[PDB]
Amino acid sequence: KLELPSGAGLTADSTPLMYQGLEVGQLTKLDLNPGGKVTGEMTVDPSVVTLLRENTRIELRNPKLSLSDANLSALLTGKTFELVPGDGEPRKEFVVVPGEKALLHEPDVLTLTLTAPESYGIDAGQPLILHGVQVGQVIDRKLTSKGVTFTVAIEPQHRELVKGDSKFVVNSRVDVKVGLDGVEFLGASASEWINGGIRILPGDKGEMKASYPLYANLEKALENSLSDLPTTTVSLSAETLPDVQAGSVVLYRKFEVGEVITVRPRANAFDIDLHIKPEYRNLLTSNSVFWAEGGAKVQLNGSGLTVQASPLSRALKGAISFDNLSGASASQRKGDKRILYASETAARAVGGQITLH
Amino acid sequence: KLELPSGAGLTADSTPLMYQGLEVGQLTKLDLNPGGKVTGEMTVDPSVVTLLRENTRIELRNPKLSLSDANLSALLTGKTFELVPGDGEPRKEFVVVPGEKALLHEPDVLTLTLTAPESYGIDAGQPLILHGVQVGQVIDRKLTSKGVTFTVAIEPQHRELVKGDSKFVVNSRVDVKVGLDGVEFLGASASEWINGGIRILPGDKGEMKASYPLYANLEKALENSLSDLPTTTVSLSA
Repeated sequence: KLELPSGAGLTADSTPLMYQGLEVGQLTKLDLNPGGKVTGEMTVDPSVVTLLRENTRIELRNPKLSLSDANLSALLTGKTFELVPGDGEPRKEFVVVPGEKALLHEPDVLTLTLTAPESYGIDAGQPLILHGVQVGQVIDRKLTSKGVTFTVAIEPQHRELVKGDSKFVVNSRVDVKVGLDGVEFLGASASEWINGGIRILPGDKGEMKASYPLYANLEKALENSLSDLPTTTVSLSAETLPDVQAGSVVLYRKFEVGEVITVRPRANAFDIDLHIKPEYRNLLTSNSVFWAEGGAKVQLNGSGLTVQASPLSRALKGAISFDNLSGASASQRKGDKRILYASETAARAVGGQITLH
Repeated sequence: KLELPSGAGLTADSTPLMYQGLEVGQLTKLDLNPGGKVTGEMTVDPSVVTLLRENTRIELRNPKLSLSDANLSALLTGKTFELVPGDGEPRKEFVVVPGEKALLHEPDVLTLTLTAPESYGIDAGQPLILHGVQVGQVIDRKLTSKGVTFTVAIEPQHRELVKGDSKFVVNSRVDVKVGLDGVEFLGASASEWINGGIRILPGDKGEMKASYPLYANLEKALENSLSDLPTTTVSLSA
């Protein structure tokens, strides 16, 4: 006896049970029980009755379009029951599921509910890719009020390899960043783009938690930034600086680590929010002063005219530097927070304050 | 008894009534009543007569082209009546609508007339997208003297999620802005461009007003600028 999903392409005496490509059984009855429950039953070969066991699954195969092998026999038959055996106690009734849901009902499977703020163009049947090779499959996609929650499955052979710590990257969208020295193509290959799906960045050791986030691209998984707006580490004030609206780099001893994420104008002085990396927050303390500069500063000193070997951020939107020093505590004792100075020498002006008349 | 839109691919004794993929009924009569009114009638299985109720809809399915499942049985049958049940008082006559208009006649549906200054290349059957997933469908497009007025529908499952305040963004046009530090692709993805349609930017709380505007791209919905020319705040002389 079978519990069919829907008797769509199934025939009362003409749908076979394939096993190793050979016809084993025959769907001999097809009913519509009340409640919208299509059930049928099947006569199998007595040689194969030993194979019908507890872990044995019967799933229907679609007449899928083969671009490599143009066969008319596959298109003429239609729907087809495929037998895959298992082990255990011999049973005599089965539950058939559709083609996309079939991976969930393997005897071993790894099912993960992974959340996302958007579908990102991921369909229900996209492949799931580790190291270029397909290791699993997305099963279904359900939209909630918070966002999109996917349900993915991992095949039993690859089950050992994810090891509970992993990152999940979308492969459904292309992304091109252009620059003079920075040229990169993120998110896909053209053959991978038409398949699409979710990429695993596998880790070393974990506990396999229930829910995972789905990162939008590759660098947001390495930054561990599921949200679009990063955490504001330090807040500044500045009267008039042409530096940046958002996206210049935080310099340290003229070196590019950090980012300016939020400014707001005010009638007197800006309010500026900075991002620095979590491995990197030890490099600044209470005794730290901030100063900003804007654009290509061509020095005239002697013969040299040195153009700023700059990130192209600074060429468009002027960067911000900082450094630690000795007596920067007294500048922070006054005022609510640090102040972003307009020049390097103005930020160095610390110490005892005299008055000339 | 059925009130058919037009007896185009329908056959006097060969058009079936599918339910759960199984043949239930059979279109047994097909007439052209005067006034240009095609009506027919159907003999259904007595097991399924309990399912024919007030909210029960009967709509015809086109033999749609399946790229994933190349089946010859779907192309050989043609038009096909699909039964979707409902609840209520048992009725014995129905009204069949075409395939695009079928979403309006669900027992619960959210129908919005949204205006636009241009069609923006939106066809009558484009999908309607929230958060990447299709939540509804455009029904029909009517051109007026002021502009284009669309009529969209939202499925009952997603009806709770729009919450009366939303923005409606076209996905039918691509837009590329180039710059040294500003590089962005607006309006579509290449898979979303061939589907096209209207994107929802959902809000928190509202009253679900009758008419909405259709913004041309994403930033004009965030700027809340339906018109091309913004308001002149201050005037100067130089």
